[PDB]
Amino acid sequence: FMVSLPRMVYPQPKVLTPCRKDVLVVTPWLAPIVWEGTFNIDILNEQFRLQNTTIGLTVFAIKKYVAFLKLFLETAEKHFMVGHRVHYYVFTDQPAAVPRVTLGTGRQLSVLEVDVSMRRMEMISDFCFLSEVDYLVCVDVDMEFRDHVGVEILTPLFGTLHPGFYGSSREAFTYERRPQSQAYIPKDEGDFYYGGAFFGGSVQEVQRLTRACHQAMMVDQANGIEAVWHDESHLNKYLLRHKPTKVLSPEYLWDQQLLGWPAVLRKLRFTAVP
Amino acid sequence: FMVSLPRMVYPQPKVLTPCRKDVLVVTPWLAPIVWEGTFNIDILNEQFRLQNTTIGLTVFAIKKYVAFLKLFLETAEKHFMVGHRVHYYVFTDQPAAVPRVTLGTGRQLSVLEVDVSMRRMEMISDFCFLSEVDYLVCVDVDMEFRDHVGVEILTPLFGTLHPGFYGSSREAFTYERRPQSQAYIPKDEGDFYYGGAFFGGSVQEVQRLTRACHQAMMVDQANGIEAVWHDESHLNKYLLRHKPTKVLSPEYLWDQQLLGWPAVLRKLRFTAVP
Ligand SMILES: O=c1ccn([C@@H]2O[C@H](COP(=O)(O)OP(=O)(O)O[C@H]3O[C@H](COCc4ccccc4[N+](=O)O)[C@H](O)[C@H](O)[C@H]3O)[C@@H](O)[C@H]2O)c(=O)[nH]1
Ligand SMILES: O=c1ccn([C@@H]2O[C@H](COP(=O)(O)OP(=O)(O)O[C@H]3O[C@H](COCc4ccccc4[N+](=O)O)[C@H](O)[C@H](O)[C@H]3O)[C@@H](O)[C@H]2O)c(=O)[nH]1
Ligand SMILES: [Mn+2]
Ligand SMILES: [Mn+2]
Repeated sequence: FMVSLPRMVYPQPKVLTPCRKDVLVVTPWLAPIVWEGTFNIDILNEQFRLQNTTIGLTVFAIKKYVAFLKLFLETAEKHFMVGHRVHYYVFTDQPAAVPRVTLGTGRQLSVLEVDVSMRRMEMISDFCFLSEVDYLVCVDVDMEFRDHVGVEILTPLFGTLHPGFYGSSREAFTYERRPQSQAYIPKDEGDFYYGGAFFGGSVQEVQRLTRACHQAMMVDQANGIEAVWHDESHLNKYLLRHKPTKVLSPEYLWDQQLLGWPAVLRKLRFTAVP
Repeated sequence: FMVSLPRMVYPQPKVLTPCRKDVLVVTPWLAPIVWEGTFNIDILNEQFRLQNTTIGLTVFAIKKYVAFLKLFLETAEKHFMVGHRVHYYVFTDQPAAVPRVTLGTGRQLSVLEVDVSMRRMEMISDFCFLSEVDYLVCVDVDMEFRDHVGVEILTPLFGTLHPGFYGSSREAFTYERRPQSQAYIPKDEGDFYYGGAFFGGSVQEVQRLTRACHQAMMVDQANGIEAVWHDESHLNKYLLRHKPTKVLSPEYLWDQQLLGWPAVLRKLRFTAVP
């Protein structure tokens, strides 16, 4: 049950002015595509705060990738869900290498001691979080937050547009193209190319996704085949067949070194590390 | 639990081409605004059929308004949720005046025997439908369907843009403006002016809405005040404080006699009767 929003003063939406004229802001299945200029964060923050929302964020730092944690967490503190409850889950083989990072109020971190990229689906599935968070966000650790990433992303199931393919034809998408693999997508199918480095949703939907992809990967293994982009290939197959309820623009998954800063991106929020 | 969609071939969404350049297609709280060109109905039909969705439609035909039923139902048969399960609920004081209209398969009608406009909230609330339908759609009877109205509208809570105000400033919206009324909205607040003639959602959310508006109306009555546009005024207050998850364009609530057929409307779906 959701109580009423309080009185707020903000600009009137303009029905006869599109919010963006340069990009698609809704999918053909009526899921919002989240770009700067599509949302009023004061309204969303109200809505999610009134539900006392807690966001879990999963990150794997195995072997040498522990060196990415300090910047990742420090920048998360600055830009990820600020003002809401957050629970970081750091999956690692070196609990002692986890850096000591100061957290804001309402924010906590748990260290969970544990090919590597692929096995994430399995591990996320097993830890499905049900009692502790409302949403789960699953990301790569070799990244930093450079701008706002907040409750605008939250929804039962979301994927993110891979920054190498948001302008590409589906023929050019690097989907798994061998029929022998459970991740197989034909050249005449596909909505988008979603990035393996940033997906999420409610705990229930994320558990479902990660279970499905793990099961698919096991079948492929039993069949002596490995998907061309591993977890990302299976993620893409899952999201083709189970459409996400929100799609994040490449603002939320970017590499400025390789791609610069095009006019279509008003903000670069979550980026590869230089 | 939602099973996988089957393989389908349809045009690729174009991330760098907006679907509409003349209208706002998403609210600032990231609810889709449903216009022609925003949705692929084959994808939505798949999604809703896989859930065996049943849609209830409520309509009140009290006193002389029984004469509107024949056209209303005949045109609903042609254009409303065709291919899905539908349950019409006709609220009337003259069960014998309900015309005999031939229904397609999967479609049924119930006659429920019962100021008039206002009391709808109360009656809808009491009949909340929970065992028989997944969604409820609540409309005026003095209307006809002239084009597709389908599962693209379905969501936990929706309102429809009143056709007299979709281009107007919020100052010009005919909200209740007296602080004494529970429907009061100040001149600096308001997103949209929603029509009383077409709203809906899941049963739970509709029961909540109709209960809230009924309660508000009773308080106003006890206080010796009646909202300027009655149920519609209270609907608008409720939807200001509880944002809808989808907003229907005026394609879904139109009067061609009074407003013609502007270029911004590609389809006129649900219209006033000439
Ligand atoms: O020793 C590890 C390893 C991973 N992780 C964890 O796994 C995440 C993903 O790994 P990456 O970030 O490395 O992957 P991305 O390329 O960003 O990611 C891409 O390429 C991958 C294959 O490797 C392809 C690949 C491997 C090495 C070098 C270049 C590569 N390449 O691209 O051609 C997969 O196909 C991914 O799905 C895809 O998105 C890290 O952020 C850590 O959290 C650890 O903790 N510890
Ligand atoms: O004897 C009835 C009555 C209603 N209903 C049922 O109630 C519905 C709404 O009534 P209407 O469709 O009449 O209302 P709308 O104007 O479309 O509707 C507007 O004006 C209304 C006030 O009346 C204002 C009003 C009343 C009379 C004439 C002109 C009016 N006017 O606009 O200035 C309310 O303010 C509405 O919320 C508003 O949308 C009908 O479709 C029937 O289902 C019956 O079954 N049997
Ligand atoms: Mn990476
Ligand atoms: Mn009417």
